[PDB]
Order: sequence, then structure tokens, then C-alpha cells
Amino acid sequence: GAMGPQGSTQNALRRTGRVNGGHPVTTQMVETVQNLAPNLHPEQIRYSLENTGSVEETVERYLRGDEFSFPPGFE
Repeated sequence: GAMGPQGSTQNALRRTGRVNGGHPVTTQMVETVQNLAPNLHPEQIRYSLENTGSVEETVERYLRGDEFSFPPGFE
């Protein structure tokens, strides 16, 4: 009869240390920080959200007055 055990070695790339260097963000994240941080530019928020990976972290660093740079192509 037919056959087909369909099972490959699911051993992906060796366990990394820290997956960082930009995170996927959405419009909802930008507006959230913006609403909670009206003193900030809406474009800088997107960049900070991608670096930090969360709105909350962006809001926490905002309230402490940390550095907020602009996203690539703005400068």
C-alpha cells in the first residue's frame, strides 16, 4: 500500500540568548502611548515601541523622561 511518515528533524536554529533588535508593532500601540504621552511625537513612538517591544515600557520610559529618537527615514 502507500506510505508517508511525514516527520522531519524539527531542530530549528540553536536557542538564541535574547531575541531583540526590533519588534513588530501596530497602530494601536502608537495611539495608546500617544494618548498617554501627548507631549511626544507620534512617529518617535513607533520607533520606541519597536525597540522596547511594548506600549507599557514606552509609557514607563516616557514618564521617566528617557530618550526618544525618530524612526529610520525621518532624519
